Amino acid sequence: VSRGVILGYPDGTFRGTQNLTRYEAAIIIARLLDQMRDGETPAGMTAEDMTALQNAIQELAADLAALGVRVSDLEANAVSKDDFARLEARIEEVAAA
Amino acid sequence: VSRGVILGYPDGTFRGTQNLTRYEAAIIIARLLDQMRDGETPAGMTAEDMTALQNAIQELAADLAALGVRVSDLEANAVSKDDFARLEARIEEVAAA
Repeated sequence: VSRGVILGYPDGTFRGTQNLTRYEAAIIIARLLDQMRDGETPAGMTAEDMTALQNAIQELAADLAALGVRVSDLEANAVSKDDFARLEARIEEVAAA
Repeated sequence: VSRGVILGYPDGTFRGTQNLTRYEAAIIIARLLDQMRDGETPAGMTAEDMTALQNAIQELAADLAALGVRVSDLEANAVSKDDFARLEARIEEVAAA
């Protein structure tokens, strides 16, 4: 009666083989899109393999390790703190001749 | 002989169109589930897009940055350490009138 197909399914109109917009002929039933689909669908997959790229645990460790306070109210904070002098450098010295 | 279908495939019993438990009629062959399936399957996809939400690198940076020692044996530790006085404040002072 009506292929209908709306969710997880779709339809429109068809007849003489000829071709179709971004569809043409090519038996490729769902493949007509499923192909380019899976092709694109491999996006996540792509990133995924890379996200993997083995390095299991190692990656995490590296990331964590690379972690610090690399930055700086720090400096500002670290630099500032450093900024010192050997405790009261001059002060200390002054405090006894 | 027997559609069987057990792994990546399934079956039970069918006949007069009428309907079916959580299946009813609706030609929707695999779609009978594949639809609701993909629908649900989009779960990961959903989180995924959000996990993405662009912010590539930025998110990581932000997360890392937001990293600290935000917490506290710290306090306990930081607070404690702070807790100080300007080195030997009173002590220092005492040490010369």
